[PDB]
Amino acid sequence: MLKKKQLTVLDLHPGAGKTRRVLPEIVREAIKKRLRTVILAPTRVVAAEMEEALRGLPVRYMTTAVNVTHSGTEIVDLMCHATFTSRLLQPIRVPNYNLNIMDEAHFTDPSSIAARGYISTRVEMGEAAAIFMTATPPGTRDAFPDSNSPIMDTEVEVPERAWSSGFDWVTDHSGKTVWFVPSVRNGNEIAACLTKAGKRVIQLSRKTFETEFQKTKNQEWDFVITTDISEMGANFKADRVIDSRRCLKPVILDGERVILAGPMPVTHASAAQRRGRIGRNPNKPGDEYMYGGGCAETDEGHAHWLEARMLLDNIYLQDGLIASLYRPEADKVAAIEGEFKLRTEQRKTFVELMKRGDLPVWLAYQVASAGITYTDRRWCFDGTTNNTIMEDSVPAEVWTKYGEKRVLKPRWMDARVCSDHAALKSFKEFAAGKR
Ligand SMILES: CNC1(C(N)=O)CCCC1
Repeated sequence: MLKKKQLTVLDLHPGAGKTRRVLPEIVREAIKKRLRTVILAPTRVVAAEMEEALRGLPVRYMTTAVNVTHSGTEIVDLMCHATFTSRLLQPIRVPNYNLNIMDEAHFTDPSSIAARGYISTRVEMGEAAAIFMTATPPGTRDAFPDSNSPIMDTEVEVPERAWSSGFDWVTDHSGKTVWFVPSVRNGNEIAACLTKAGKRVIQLSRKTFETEFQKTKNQEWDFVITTDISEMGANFKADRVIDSRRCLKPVILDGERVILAGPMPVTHASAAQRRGRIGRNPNKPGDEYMYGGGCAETDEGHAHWLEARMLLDNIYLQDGLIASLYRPEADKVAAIEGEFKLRTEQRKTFVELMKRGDLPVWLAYQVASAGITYTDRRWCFDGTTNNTIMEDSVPAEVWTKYGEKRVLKPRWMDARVCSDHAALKSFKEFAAGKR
């Protein structure tokens, strides 16, 4: 594995021990061989779990998720996928790591795809080694991989709205359920229905994950209602998964707007990871996987792969050379390598609109490539009427930085800025000049 020019896919089944057994063996070998190593965790929760598995090994934790006094002699760095890609885009020197280890390497957020493209390009150049750890590599067609213990797989109609009748099996259960929903708003309605039926419900999504995930350890619960973020190494002491088998697909329409299409079927990889939350205890056979639809390759034409190209076009590799997407995920949506490469000041604007602005990649790119500076928010108000953002069926309004009350009507409409109440609140603060 550890030889220059090798990319290894470590594709042991979910719960096989990639994170807690194999990763420390890899790191000890890497240290013996004096390999400057990076370990990429998908989330702060996984970063903290890795610290427990690696405790006693000299690892530099480049995350506030871990409170450790570093020796300053570590040659192994650990950070999140997003942090790696962020530091590559910033005017900060990222070491040319000899060994690049990506845990939960199926993650399809743009920064994870971009990190795989950068790393796989360095390996192809003959510069580095890489290990991608995941039960479900890109293009897997198996939604039912092996598990530590037998799983009961059942195809069943799964509610996606509040219900009064016809789904007794949902609430008759006396254990712990992880339920994958396609969106925060859909989980909100299911969670309210379960809470009314007397259940204890925890909701997880990207923006809430570190904080809310701790509740799954610190309090008794009957249901976790989660988006797809729990596919990325989230472990639960559960005995059932309920899987809508649905997700939202961001889609760029006519190069000019992003919609959240669907809900529509998950990929096989997503279905396998959702299912893979259970069957993990070799002493507890018969965990249940209830699934409410089929799989499809909904990663084709999905905006994240075009967003990953926007990121990689703006990462220095060598002269004007541009890192390719990792080959198995490289031909999922039309892109021309280099088409999104920005001149120095526009690139800085692009980076800040993502880092400080918290805007989606695609929307950051539209603003930066238009020659708009980071603090110029006039574009948030000068779009067509059909780009009016709505709040409870009325046009959303903010006070501009000038003190003027204006309707929020962005020049470029990206549905992710108002996917839920928290997103809309954040975008209103942005439009107002508050960050
Ligand atoms: C730059 N990548 C390609 C794409 N996704 O359009 C070019 C055709 C093959 C893959």
